[PDB]
Amino acid sequence: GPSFPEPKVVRSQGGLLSLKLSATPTPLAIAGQRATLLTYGGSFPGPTLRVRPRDTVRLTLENRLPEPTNLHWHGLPISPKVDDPFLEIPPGESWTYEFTVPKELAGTFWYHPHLHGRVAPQLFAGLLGALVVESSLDAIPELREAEEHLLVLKDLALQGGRPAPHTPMDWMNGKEGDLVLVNGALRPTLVAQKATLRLRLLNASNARYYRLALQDHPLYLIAADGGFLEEPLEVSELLLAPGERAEVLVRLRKEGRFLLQALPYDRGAMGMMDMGGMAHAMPQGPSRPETLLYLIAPKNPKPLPLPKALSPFPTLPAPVVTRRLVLTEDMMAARFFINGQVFDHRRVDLKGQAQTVEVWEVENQGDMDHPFHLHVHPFQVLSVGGRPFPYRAWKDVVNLKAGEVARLLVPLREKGRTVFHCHIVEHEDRGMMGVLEVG
Amino acid sequence: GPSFPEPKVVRSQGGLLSLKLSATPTPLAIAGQRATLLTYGGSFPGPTLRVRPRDTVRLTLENRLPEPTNLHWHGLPISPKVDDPFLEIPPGESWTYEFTVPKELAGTFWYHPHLHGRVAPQLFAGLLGALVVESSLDAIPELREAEEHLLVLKDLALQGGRPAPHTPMDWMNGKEGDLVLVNGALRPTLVAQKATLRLRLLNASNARYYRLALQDHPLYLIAADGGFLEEPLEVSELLLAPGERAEVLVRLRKEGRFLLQALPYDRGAMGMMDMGGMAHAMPQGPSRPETLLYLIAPKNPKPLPLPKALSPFPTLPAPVVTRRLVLTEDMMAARFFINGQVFDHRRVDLKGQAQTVEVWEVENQGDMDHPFHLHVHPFQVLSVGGRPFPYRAWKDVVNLKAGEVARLLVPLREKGRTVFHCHIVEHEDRGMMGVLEVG
Ligand SMILES: [Cu+2]
Ligand SMILES: [Cu+2]
Ligand SMILES: [Cu+2]
Ligand SMILES: [Cu+2]
Ligand SMILES: [Cu+2]
Ligand SMILES: [Cu+2]
Ligand code: NA
Ligand code: NA
Repeated sequence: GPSFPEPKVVRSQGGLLSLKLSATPTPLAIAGQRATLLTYGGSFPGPTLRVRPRDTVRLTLENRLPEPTNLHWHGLPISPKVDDPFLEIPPGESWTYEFTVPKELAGTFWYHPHLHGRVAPQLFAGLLGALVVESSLDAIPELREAEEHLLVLKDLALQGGRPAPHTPMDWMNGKEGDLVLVNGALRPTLVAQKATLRLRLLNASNARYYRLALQDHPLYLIAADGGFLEEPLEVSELLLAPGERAEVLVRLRKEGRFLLQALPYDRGAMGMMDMGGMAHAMPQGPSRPETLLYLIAPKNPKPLPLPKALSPFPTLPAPVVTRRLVLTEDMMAARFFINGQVFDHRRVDLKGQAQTVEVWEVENQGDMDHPFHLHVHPFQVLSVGGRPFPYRAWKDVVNLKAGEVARLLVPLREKGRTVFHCHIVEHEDRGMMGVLEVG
Repeated sequence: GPSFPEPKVVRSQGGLLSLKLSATPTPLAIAGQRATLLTYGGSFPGPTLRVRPRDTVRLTLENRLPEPTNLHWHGLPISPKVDDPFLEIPPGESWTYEFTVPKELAGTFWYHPHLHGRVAPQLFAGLLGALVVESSLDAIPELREAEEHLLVLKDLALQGGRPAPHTPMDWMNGKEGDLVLVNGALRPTLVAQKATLRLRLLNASNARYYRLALQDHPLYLIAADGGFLEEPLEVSELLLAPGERAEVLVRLRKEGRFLLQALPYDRGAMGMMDMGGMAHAMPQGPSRPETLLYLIAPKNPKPLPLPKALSPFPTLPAPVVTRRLVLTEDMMAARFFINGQVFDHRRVDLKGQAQTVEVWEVENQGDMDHPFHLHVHPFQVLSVGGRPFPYRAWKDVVNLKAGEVARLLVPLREKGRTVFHCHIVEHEDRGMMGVLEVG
């Protein structure tokens, strides 16, 4: 096949993407070994769905797992009656998700399970795939002529030819695996044919962070989780927390081989030590550096000019309420809280008004990084840790280091009951989730 | 003094730059040796004059040379009754140049002799200096916060402690020297204090070309000879022909030492060979690579963002005439022609109308590069060699390789008699010059 593996793409046809997926245990070859994973569509990652605004998506999910499951359409501003975090599809049963892609939307999204208490083992075992919303902006020459690739960043650990089970420490930290894969492949080679690459990046890991840096090159950020920036932003590295997405342009500077690496990053994961008295929790410290892929540049590369502008960010109405959400941890219990409470699906925590704008101040009073995710209602990050964000774009996950406050502008869109939660999915399963009702 | 030598600056005071310079043989230390050069203001290069639009310049030139001389205000769109190419200042005499700096003007200009038949030895001996027109655009943060430096690129050859005399081959080729200097210094070190540098570049050499490249870095072109571009243009290298100027931003990428080099370039200079029968002219081939300066980057450099826009280029009226000027050579005679004729100060070659726009097609039917210069009337280069120019900016010198046609939009500004000529100044002295009269 092609030097660079990417998930098979399913495209809408005549404005309709009608597809039946099965969630199923699937024997496959992965990273040179045979394993049985849980997959959508028989592959890991699942198929990439590629749609345009105003397309109809009709996705029938058949549950062939031994436990109930459902789908979260991560990042899509659609109705929580479709993107329903409380729905359960029993083993052997099917459910059809049907929605229209919003008109004012573009970027890289993804789908994965969201059945409270079961997300972390299901996602870790292989249940996820990407969804791309194509834009009329992709026809501008500076993007159309770039070489486009999707990079699904997801790690894995195998034991006896199956995903390794969760340990107690995994529930506290979030589980990371030793196989650090791109599109399910171990350190693939990307032999570039053009001098400008457009890379869609997805962190679909349970808990692993990717401090991305390409040897000898900057990255040009052009989209965040849920939409384009207003203009490209040059960065020397890009941190992608669990659930985040980004699109970058890479402008290859000379012939040669360049490593794309996940540089060392300390997210506050903890271990246990005994040195006499004891035993106490001790920081694991920074992650070991990983090579994600080998990028081979073409001969005499002459990159395109960057686009001057991308998409103007909407002017938002003045906000009508300020919320404060405080994240805390009980690490030894592996319990995680928002404003002192664990998730209860019967309890509404916040009540807001559709088509108003809110300011959410999310404060991490824990010691671990927590990537905060809100369903249904994309937000504008104003500042994190007191530092203003250097761009305007729609996001739906924001990473908070220990002690940091994020200030978020949140336009409330579709009415209904939805959730917000940590996207270290073990922490969500262990209670770090709350309920928003929009009326 | 400072690690990086630059000419002393004279600034206008209260809207007036009133200065008396003397053109004088001057003993000095240069490149570690003692030599007697011909200088303005006792220095090599002469002092940098720094003015703003609408300033008055009152420059009294005292001629203390043993031959007549004058000044050309290279690149300034002022009256040819001030910038007078036919004026002669006899030895011992003085002349006052007085003019107002045009309102719509910015960039790096320069001054040097323009007495036909004597330019090449006078310029080679050290008579030149820079003139900077400051702009309100220099207050935008992306320029104001850059570290600014002027680089006067000029080579020299010394013999018996004086500039080496011209040989017959020098009159044919244009004279180049073995001492390849920046601001009169041999391979200086620039220890950058900021991560973004703004470098004003001036080729004040008689004939040497500078194929500029900074190790490991692109250059961001922001101004041509006579004004800003509309937006920065990224280039991997920049060819600066005799008389050309440019301004570039340099965005230092990492700590370290980076060479600024004049890479090998073949301008078509000729030598003589005898291999049996013979003797015939033979190409000299490309220049040897030269190191111009050592650039030391600061610790943890974080360059500013580039400016998004610089100056919009004026919309010009539709042209009313097309001219064709053909350059040819008689190399063994060291004679050079425009449309088959050598310069005659009594003969008007072109007659144009003030405030109209002309298209000039300048065609190099020789084998050497010829950098074509027009006094008084800056032009827009549309294309050279059939390739469209990638930016809009005012220029006053355009380099033509063998066979190439340059297409130039030339708005005629001040009335009066002026000249156009090759800026390999030996070729001008040997006849490659003509007369334009604007009425
Ligand atoms: Cu998600
Ligand atoms: Cu968390
Ligand atoms: Cu969720
Ligand atoms: Cu000149
Ligand atoms: Cu010439
Ligand atoms: Cu001239
Ligand atoms: Na299947
Ligand atoms: Na003097």
